[PDB]
Order: sequence, then structure tokens, then C-alpha cells
Amino acid sequence: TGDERFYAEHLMPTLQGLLDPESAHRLAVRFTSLGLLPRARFQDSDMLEVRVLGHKFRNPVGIAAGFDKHGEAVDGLYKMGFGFVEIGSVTPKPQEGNPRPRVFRLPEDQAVINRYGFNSHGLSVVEHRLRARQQKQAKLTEDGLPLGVNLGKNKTSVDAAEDYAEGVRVLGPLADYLVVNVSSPNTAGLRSLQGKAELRRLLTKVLQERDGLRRVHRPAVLVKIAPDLTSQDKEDIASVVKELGIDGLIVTNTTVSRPAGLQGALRSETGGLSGKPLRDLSTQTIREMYALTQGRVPIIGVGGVSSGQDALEKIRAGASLVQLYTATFWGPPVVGKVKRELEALLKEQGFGGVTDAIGADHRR
Ligand SMILES: Cc1cc2nc3c(=O)[nH]c(=O)nc-3n(C[C@H](O)[C@H](O)[C@H](O)COP(=O)(O)O)c2cc1C
Ligand SMILES: O=C(/C=C/C=C/c1ccc2c(c1)OCO2)N1CCCCC1
Ligand SMILES: O=C(O)c1cc(=O)[nH]c(=O)[nH]1
Repeated sequence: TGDERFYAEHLMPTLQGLLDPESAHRLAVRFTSLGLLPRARFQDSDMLEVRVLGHKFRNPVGIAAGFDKHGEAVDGLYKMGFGFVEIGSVTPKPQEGNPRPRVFRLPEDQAVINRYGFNSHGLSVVEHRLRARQQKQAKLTEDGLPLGVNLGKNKTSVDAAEDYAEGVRVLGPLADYLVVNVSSPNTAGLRSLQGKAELRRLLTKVLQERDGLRRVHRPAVLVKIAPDLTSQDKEDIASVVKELGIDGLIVTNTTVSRPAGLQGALRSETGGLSGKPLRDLSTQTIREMYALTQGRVPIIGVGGVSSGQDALEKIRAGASLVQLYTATFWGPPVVGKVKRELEALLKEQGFGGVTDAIGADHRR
């Protein structure tokens, strides 16, 4: 009607018109965290519910890692209508990340490039922040609004696996799921952790630590992967995930590629690209990972989602849930928009609900 259109066509280009990207991010985290936005009006239909990873998800649309790196805005994100929230990436020690400027808008492409470099308050800060609302989150989770916590590695860390292990020990007890983020393009060497041998060693240690947690505090573990992997890397990932019983995959992070056709002035900035130009590359990665794992490994699909169609494409390709972030362009109304369009499409296409559509392209 008019709620979306005051944001898509006014307020945001006003601010994006004024505010440097990193300033906009920081203000939005602050604004969201204080709950200053009206509560979303879209009431989730039962067709949007999904049961996966040991939990109920009231709707399958989450906020991707990177928006709330330090766990400050979780409640306001649920108020905006996200079915689930992922915070992080969080690193063991605090660290500042790269020098500014380090995040760039490509408005002609509906894309962003970032090179934050894991700016993080650190495990200890985030631990206390989540502990202060831990019981409130236990109720949200029971009511179908689960919390994920995404783990990174410090820049100077001399043992990657021990950084991730420490994350499991400190934040695992506060998370419904953890993510081993081995796919940031902005930390040197990190993506080589995706190789077969390094991945198997790393994930064995992660899983052992997770399994050492008390039962009520024992999160699902997912591995978040890049869109830029070879066929061999994808094969190798699928094989490790199955051998170890990894609980799921997040597909995908940002891309270090620069697709032909980008128009933004800032297209050759170093960093990960997000948004529309990533969309189909991510969808295709989902598609491949789903087939490689025989449809038995839950995938959270992410990259370039800004509509119901985008979401349903990923769900049909094999995602059980989806996330968005970059769709910074449209503001909060995009959340209810994706959800309502996805419900309309599932009905049009003859699905009883999201669950029935998961992986449907592979059974055509
Ligand atoms: C500014 C920014 C910061 C990000 N930081 C993180 C992060 O810390 N950890 C992570 O796993 N993914 C990070 N991402 C990636 C998103 O989680 C997501 O995988 C990617 O942006 C694709 O989705 P989108 O096109 O909806 O934004 C970041 C993305 C952006 C744009
Ligand atoms: O993360 C952001 C922006 C996020 C904006 C998030 C957001 C924007 C408008 C809002 C809001 C939250 O609540 C009410 O109106 N970045 C700016 C562009 C580049 C990437 C960082
Ligand atoms: O630079 C970051 O912190 C970051 C960016 C990104 O695109 N992906 C990620 O995993 N981390």
C-alpha cells in the first residue's frame, strides 16, 4: 500500500543520500536495538512455519550475519519480523577490523561491497550481552524465534581451530545454532579452511567441543561457505559434512568475484560483494550443495534475497530457511514484503507450506 513505498522511494535514499555507509550501519544498529521502529504488522501464517535444526521457526526469513555483529539489536530484529536472528561474526578477542572506509554502496547494482575484517567486541562482551537476555531468548526460541551465533577467528590467531573452539565453549551455550564461518573474504588465509583436510580437522575439534556441552545448552553446528568454491571444494565439503554429521550449511557468504555488468562506481573496491548481483550465484551453490548432500543436510540460503520470489527460488533449490541483509536499501518493510510475497507464491504454486517447497526443483 504505502508503508513500503515511503521507505523504498523516500526515507532511505534521504539517509543513504546523507550518511556514509558505516555511519548508516551504526545508526541502524542503535535504532533497531532501542526498538524505535513500529512492530511489524504482518502476522505470520502457519504455512511459513518450518521445523529444522532442532527448532521451530515461525517464518523462514532471517537476518544474516554482519548486521548485528556484536549482539546488540536481537530483540529489535525480531520486532522487525525476522523469523530468526543470526549475530556475529564474533572473534575471541576484541579487534577493530580494517581501516575506514571499509563498506561501500553500489546503488546501480543494488549491491554492497564490504571489507570490515571481523570488527568484533569479542567473545566476553557478547557473552555478557547474551546472558543478560538469555531467558527472554529461551522463550523466544520456544515460541519459534531462534538465535544463531556466527563465530570468526582473530586476525593474528596462531591456531584457527582453537579460536573456533573458544567460540563454541563461550557462546555455544547461548545459541540455538552456531556457524563456523570459514568464508569471509576479508581475513587472510580464512577461506583455505574450506579445503578438505583443514576443514575435517577444524570441524572435528568444533564438534567435539560442542558435544562436550550440557544437553540443554548444546547448539546445532553449521558451516558457512563461500560462493566462489571450485567443484572439487564443494564435493570435498559435502563429503566432510556427511562424514562428521555437521548439522547444516549456510550458503553463501559474499563473493570476491565481480560479475560482468556491475555499474557502480565503487565496483573495484576490495571486499565481498553482496546483494542482487550475488543472488543467482548463491542460488546455484545451494542447488549444488543440496544435491551433493542428498537433501539430508539443512541449508540456510543467503545472498541477494529481496522478494518472495527470491526466497522461494532458494527454498526450491534446497534451502530450508533463508536470510537477507543487503536488501540496507529498502529498510524494515522489505521483511514483511518477502514474507507476504512468499506466502502468495507458495499458494499459487500449489504448496501447502514452505516445508513442501524445500528442494522441489530437484523432484521435477
Ligand atoms: C556489511 C556486511 C558485513 C558482513 N559481515 C558478515 C560476518 O561478520 N559474518 C558472516 O558470516 N557474513 C557476513 N556478511 C555476509 C552476509 O551474512 C551474507 O552472507 C551476504 O551479505 C549475502 O546476503 P545479502 O546479499 O542478503 O546481504 C556480511 C555482509 C555484509 C553486507
Ligand atoms: O547495515 C547497513 C544499513 C542498515 C540499515 C538497516 C535499517 C535501515 C533503515 C531502517 C532500519 C534499519 O530501521 C528503520 O529504518 N549498512 C549501510 C549500507 C552498507 C552496509 C552497511
Ligand atoms: O569483513 C567482514 O567482517 C565480513 C564480511 C563478509 O562479507 N563476510 C564475512 O564473513 N565477514
